[PDB]
Amino acid sequence: RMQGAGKALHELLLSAQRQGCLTAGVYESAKVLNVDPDNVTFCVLAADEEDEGDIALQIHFTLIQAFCCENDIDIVRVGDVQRLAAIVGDLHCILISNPKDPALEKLSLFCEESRSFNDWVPSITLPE
Amino acid sequence: TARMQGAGKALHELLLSAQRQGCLTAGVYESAKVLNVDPDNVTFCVLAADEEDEGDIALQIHFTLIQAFCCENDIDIVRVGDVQRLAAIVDLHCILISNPNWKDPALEKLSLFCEESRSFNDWVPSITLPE
Repeated sequence: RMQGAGKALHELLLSAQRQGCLTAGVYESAKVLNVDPDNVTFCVLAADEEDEGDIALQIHFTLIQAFCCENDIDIVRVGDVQRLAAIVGDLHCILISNPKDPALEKLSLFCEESRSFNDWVPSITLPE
Repeated sequence: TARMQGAGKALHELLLSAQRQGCLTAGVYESAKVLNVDPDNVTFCVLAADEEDEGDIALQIHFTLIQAFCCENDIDIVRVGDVQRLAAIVDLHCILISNPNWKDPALEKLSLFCEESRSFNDWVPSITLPE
């Protein structure tokens, strides 16, 4: 795949935040997807190694992920939940909605490229 | 093994009363959020699904999470199978009743219904809404 996906995610998170385009949290995210999926352009699921044994969380993730995939919403995983919080400052789910965004374009391509080698929900490493 | 009678009538009154008081929450997504943010405020939950809804796996999994959470937090919870009748009274697949921070008579009766159900090891009993 392309390099710099983590950079583009960093950029997009900050841009979306300043534009009032972010929704955070599993419960609110699931609600927004149910109500108006058409305006959602990106989803980040974030889980650290420990989060893997939190069954209710992972099930929430599974439902959110299946919905994103069924509705052609770009979605990625982030394992550095600390670094994600440090950027936007749980935070287990973040949706980005539409308010020209090169960072979103690059991420869209990254997801497209991932799909080309059958990696439907790719991991992104956040930059320091 | 016959139940306390009048649970359906009590639920009918509780739904109307809660709506009138502005302390009813409706919908799976909104209910999950409300439950999660302050379970202490929630006094009753109704999970509603017709026979065809039993094959709606996403819905049933949401129900499983809401139910587990209610049980874990000692929130009285019941199942209702007639979504059309529930709709005539009040996404109505989940309803919460919260405290308008009331001791409504119907809530007390339903709390006793859930207590009797637990003494029969029926953790999440069914209520039939009357016509």
